[PDB]
Amino acid sequence: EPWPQLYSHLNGTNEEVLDRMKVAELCKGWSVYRDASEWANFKEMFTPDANIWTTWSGAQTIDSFIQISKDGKDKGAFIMHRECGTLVDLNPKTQRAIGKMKTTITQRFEYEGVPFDIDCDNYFIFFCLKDSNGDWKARWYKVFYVKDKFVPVGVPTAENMEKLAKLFSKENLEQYPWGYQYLAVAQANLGYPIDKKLPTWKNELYHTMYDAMKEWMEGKEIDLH
Amino acid sequence: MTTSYEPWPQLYSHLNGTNEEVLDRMKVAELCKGWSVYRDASEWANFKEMFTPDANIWTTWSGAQTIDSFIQISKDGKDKGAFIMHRECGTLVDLNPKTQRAIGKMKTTITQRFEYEGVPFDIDCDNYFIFFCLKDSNGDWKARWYKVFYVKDKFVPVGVPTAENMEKLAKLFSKENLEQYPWGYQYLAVAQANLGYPIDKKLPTWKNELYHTMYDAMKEWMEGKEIDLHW
Amino acid sequence: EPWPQLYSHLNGTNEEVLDRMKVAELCKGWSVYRDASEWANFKEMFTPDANIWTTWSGAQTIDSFIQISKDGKDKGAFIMHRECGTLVDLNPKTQRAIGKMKTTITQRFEYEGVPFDIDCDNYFIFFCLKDSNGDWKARWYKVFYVKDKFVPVGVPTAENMEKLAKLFSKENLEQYPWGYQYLAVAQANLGYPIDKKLPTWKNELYHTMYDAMKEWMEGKEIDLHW
Ligand SMILES: [K+]
Repeated sequence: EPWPQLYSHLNGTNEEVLDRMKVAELCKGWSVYRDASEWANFKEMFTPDANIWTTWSGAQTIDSFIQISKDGKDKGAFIMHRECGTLVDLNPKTQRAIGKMKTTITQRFEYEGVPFDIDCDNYFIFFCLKDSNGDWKARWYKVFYVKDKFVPVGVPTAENMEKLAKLFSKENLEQYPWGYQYLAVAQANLGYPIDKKLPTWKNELYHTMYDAMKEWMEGKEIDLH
Repeated sequence: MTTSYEPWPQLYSHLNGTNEEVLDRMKVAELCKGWSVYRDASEWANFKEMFTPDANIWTTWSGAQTIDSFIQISKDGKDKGAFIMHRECGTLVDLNPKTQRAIGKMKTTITQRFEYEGVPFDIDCDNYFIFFCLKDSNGDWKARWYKVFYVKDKFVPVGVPTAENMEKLAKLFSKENLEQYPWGYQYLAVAQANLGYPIDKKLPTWKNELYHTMYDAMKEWMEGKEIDLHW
Repeated sequence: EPWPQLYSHLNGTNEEVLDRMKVAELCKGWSVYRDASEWANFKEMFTPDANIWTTWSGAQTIDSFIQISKDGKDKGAFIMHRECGTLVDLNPKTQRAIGKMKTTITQRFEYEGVPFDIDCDNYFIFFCLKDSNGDWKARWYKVFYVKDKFVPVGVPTAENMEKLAKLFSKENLEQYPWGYQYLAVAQANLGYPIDKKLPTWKNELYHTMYDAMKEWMEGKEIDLHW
């Protein structure tokens, strides 16, 4: 049982419901605003000093992230996020919340003229707090990478099959944590360095992640670097 | 009674309404999403808070269960290699404030990861999770019953396809083995049987007669009646 | 930056949050009710005079959209939607809202005895307003089509790859805007005319669409009949 301490997460008073609604909206802002490059909308999700971790970015502040994202546009980074289940753990005494947003990362790549997707199921974790004005903001963001897969875009062909089986060979896959191996191979081939100390549902960092989430709910200071 | 022409001709509170109705629909919607967020993550305390103490659940591989028996057989399934996840993909609520009854309609994809002869693959099943909700003595929304419409089914390659893997998977997903099961969850049932689970072949789809049975119970629930999904 | 002017979209007053919740529910009604043929539930999403656009129907009234959707059932149209991220831009001064609902359109097809899905990721845009009873209603609906893919249903086979390559040729795909090419091909083969003038994330109509969205938020009249 990774979450034995229960906070406000179902039912509750109207204020608690509304706070959980507002934090869920904040989290979904990643799927809605980042995919569409609605950058003012996106930046409103975060504290001014917020820190983000991604596969290809590693660690970033929020405008570090915004502009390395905008530069992802021209050298062919095409990433989308299907939101598929969002709920919130809320501590009204500390005004702290954890947003748990399940997503599929779907990234569209091209290898030797063949288009394909990599699809990675995961949990985005948003560490949120009310700022001095009563507005929820995300101070930290990190991802549990759960499972991933290769996805053809066109009808398969034996030609394309054997060209792609070369890049997604085992030897290239195992050098990355089980959970985001296909994503890592594909993004490496695009030329990004991979942050390989990212949490999955198989490795050490799982527990590190949940520990941070628990300390966050209790009102404590954390550091996700 | 239910037709495919219009299965839901009587409208309840499902959009707009009073602030109190909106909040009740929000709370029921959250409860439903608890399945995808909490069950996948084995957050069992959070999960159990979704249900009445006596709640009844149906799945393909478990058949009928209580919430307690379902929790137990679930936690044991992850050592038997069961790796099921749920993508939530559209949840709304029908609310009857006169009976304080609600129906949560939660679209999902069941996505289960399997292995066959060293070949990993997913089965993805699009469906409607139906939560039959009521308010308990503390005024909290709780799911008394849960059951699924299994709509459509597909095999999903995890790695790049290979001819070797193509025809070694063809042996398992033969029409012979597929058509033992209702259209809607055939691939899912073949794969879970290969895992050794007994399949409940009596579950609603969008093509069998249990479709009507399901909608009929949903209607009776909205009207405040007692139902029994063991049938 | 496509959305430079900010309206109510996060936090705000309790009334603003509740209005954004009501608009989000309205948008999700497309995936929950249309898929399940809950037509009376679906109809309550729209103003009486609402207009809708899809690839396979083009411009429709809500009443005519419902009728041709019913007619699609025995023409073999089996369309579903996976909702995958919905937020709302709200202007409380005009009581106007834009519902942005990400989805995957997932449509089941058959070609030469082989079944398959087309999956198309997109943004459903609901142009909503509070009506004179204070109910949120959509007056306009149109879609940004972002990207699509072929999806095998069964275990792949050399024969079925062979057969399907005939339908999803590059010559057949190139007739349609990048964003919904596989979807347009498969729906054309179902017998429908395709509306080739829908917004994508690659064509000029993208800007036309966002222009209308901004004018809608300001309380102005728009017309999406292009
Ligand atoms: K969703």
